[PDB]
Amino acid sequence: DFKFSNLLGTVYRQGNITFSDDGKQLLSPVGNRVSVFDLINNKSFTFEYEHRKNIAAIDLNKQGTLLISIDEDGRAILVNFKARNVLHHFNFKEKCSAVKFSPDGRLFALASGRFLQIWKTPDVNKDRQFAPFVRHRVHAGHFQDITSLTWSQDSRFILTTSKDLSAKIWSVDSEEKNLAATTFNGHRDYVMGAFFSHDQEKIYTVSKDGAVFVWEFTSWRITKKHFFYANQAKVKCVTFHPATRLLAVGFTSGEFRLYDLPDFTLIQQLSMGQNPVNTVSVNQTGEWLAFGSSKLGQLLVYEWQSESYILKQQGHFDSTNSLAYSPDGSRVVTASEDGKIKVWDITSGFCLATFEEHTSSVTAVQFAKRGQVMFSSSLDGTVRAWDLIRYRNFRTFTGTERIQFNCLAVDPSGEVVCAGSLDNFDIHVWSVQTGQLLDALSGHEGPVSCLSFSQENSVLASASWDKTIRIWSIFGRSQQVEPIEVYSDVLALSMRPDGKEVAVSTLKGQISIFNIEDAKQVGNIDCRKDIISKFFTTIHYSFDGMAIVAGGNNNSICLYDVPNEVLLKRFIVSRNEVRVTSVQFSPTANAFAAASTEGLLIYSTN
Repeated sequence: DFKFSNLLGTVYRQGNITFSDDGKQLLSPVGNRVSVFDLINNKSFTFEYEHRKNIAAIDLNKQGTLLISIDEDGRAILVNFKARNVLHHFNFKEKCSAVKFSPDGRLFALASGRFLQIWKTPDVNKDRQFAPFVRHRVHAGHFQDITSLTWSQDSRFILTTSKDLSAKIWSVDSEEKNLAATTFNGHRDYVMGAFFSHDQEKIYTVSKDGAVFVWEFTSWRITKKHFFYANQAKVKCVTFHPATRLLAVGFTSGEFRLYDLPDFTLIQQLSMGQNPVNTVSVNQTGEWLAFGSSKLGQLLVYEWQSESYILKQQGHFDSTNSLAYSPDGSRVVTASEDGKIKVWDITSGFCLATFEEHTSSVTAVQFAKRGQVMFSSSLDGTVRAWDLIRYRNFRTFTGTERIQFNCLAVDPSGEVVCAGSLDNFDIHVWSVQTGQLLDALSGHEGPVSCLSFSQENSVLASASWDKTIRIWSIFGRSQQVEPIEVYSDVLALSMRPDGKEVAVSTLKGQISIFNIEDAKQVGNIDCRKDIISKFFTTIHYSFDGMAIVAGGNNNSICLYDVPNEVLLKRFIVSRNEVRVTSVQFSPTANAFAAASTEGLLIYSTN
């Protein structure tokens, strides 16, 4: 069946980002889920699983098989990275700032408050554990919160940094030395990073005030001191890549910097925005610098030798009204209250374009199928045709007066486009080509609020405040000149593709189906499932007319069997008001897309 697969409009929220071990993919906490970006192919996806709250910390083990993520309350989900299934939950009972697997993947380490926890794979001797990792030791030493962790390449040692202005180094395999083996004093401000150098004979400590200390064995003594002298900015994050000797630093201003150690040579000095750099990652070759800022919330992948950006996105924050799939199913396009229209590439997850001609809320968008032509309707009140190959607005249809448009229907062929208004009881009709006004469809006696064509030429259903469905043919003879009486009110109407039936969603929790030849109700579904009086405001038939997908101002999205009038699957939108305003199958119904308050949601099957 269908599973959550993409979260569009959001690339980074909070927490740490991390490259895969080969340096080719980037993981990004995207709220309470984790996204993965394929940087060499421009694909991304989002994991199905959700945390109870926002993610605070993640790590992918070296062997590329185990993903662990931790929400703000210290509730951790461990995931089979390659099969995408959840393997386990941990409760660490405390806020964790950082988690990191040991290089050999046998261990992982936690920063929970002031403590360093070490977790291990169960010994076959103790022989009766049902968890992939048991806790092996808690290490108590710091006076305040551990800030970051760094493993020693041999996996036997770890560095912690803290707000207590020290770093410490722990022996974390040999049983049992529970106490830090060396403490590193003392910076003025919080120690942000502490790193072994590639040869393991130098340690670097970096601190919020802006200091780097070099430490060598002689006991460990400070050997040199360096300073960023960045003004009105503190170190907000830092990482180090030992083999290429690269230190990447992100500041509370938009600024980030690249150095090498131990020379402390300034290689790069740039900005990413005007907001804090919350997380930084250097990929395996050193060639690629990743940055996350929360406020906006940006994600950057930067190839610094060539001064070019591999990836550069921020979060989107529109209120979406309508969404429409392109016929190939490659893209979905969304309509926004501010009046913007956006084009999204399903496979990359990114926004290809942004039109802004509409000077008022875009109420609907719909594809002429084929080709790359998309129509939009607006309160402003115009209908606009859009070319998606050249990304422009060639035609613009209006009425002989300034009337808002609320709904939109594009004859699939598409000879003609039509739109309903609140400012009258007629359906307005334009020849696409001419592209002038045609004789309206006038018989409704309430404002028309829903429109829907079939695929099989060329039945037009409409729905009105008058609480009736009418059936039209723009040019030929209708298939039902008689009205249909719904008791009511109709929030959404989807015409079955064949054109022999129609479905509507009512103000009661009813999806009801009507035969058009008989103008009588053939099926009613009582929609009762809404993890929230209760209804649906958007429905859509699948291509073969066997399924309806539905959402409304609640937290459930429902997938109904239409013949058997049952529920196939319910999708709880969010696990922490939630609204879904537009819902639609992809052309081959291999997926469906939902415009929610939690962003653009894609559910898929494979």
